[PDB]
Amino acid sequence: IVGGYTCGANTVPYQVSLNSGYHFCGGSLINSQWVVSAAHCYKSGIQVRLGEDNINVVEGNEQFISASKSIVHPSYNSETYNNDIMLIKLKSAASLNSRVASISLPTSCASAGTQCLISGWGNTKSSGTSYPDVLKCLKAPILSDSSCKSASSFIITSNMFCAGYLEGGKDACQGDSGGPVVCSGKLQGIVSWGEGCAQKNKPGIYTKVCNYVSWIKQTIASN
Ligand SMILES: COC(=O)[C@H](Cc1cccc(C(=N)N)c1)NC(=O)CNS(=O)(=O)c1ccc(C)cc1
Ligand SMILES: [Ca+2]
Repeated sequence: IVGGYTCGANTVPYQVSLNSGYHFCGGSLINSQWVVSAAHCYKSGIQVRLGEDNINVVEGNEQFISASKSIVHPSYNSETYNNDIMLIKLKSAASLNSRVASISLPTSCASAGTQCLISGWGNTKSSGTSYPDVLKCLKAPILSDSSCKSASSFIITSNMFCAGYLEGGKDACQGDSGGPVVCSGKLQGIVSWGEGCAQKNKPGIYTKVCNYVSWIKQTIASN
């Protein structure tokens, strides 16, 4: 996260860190047994880390639980990131508590201008690299498709939305992928892609979760 702020320990209790020997992507707890993340974060041997703040220090509220099954969206396209969403089932249910908690799924989508909270342990520099230990947060509005497309010349689909600031300076970044975009109390986005970080006219692109709630619910019910 570039241009954001230190969340404060466990203030985003639905934020998880996906770990394969090191943090590599974020995710969001949906119930005691399931995490949602980005399909492009798929890999084998994932350990889900819940209740994290400093990802390099055991602070006492962590739960580490191995993934038992991963399900990449049926229509995920790795070239365009269309349908960049994946579900991860935990080998055992998380112990839910004030620091380890699920985030509500949307019952309707979010409109342009809606403010959201984006969070993660990704790069905090727009030029070069610095990776934080503690969770970072950023407040950012959803942009209209037309403004975003004309400003960025990105190719996006109806399963994506843009969020951030066209002036640059505030954006998600490398290492934030898979993590949450929460707007008015609902998980509306997953950190997906962009170009660079926090550059002028190159806002962040996010998986539009409200398009997937039926698939999420039926997938969980059946697995
Ligand atoms: C490749 O250069 C980067 O550092 C950024 C990191 C990143 C990751 C996620 C979000 C942001 C952001 N600023 N909101 C930045 N990656 C990318 O920007 C994209 N990775 S990418 O190059 O793999 C890629 C590019 C384009 C498509 C359609 C799919 C995948
Ligand atoms: Ca920790």
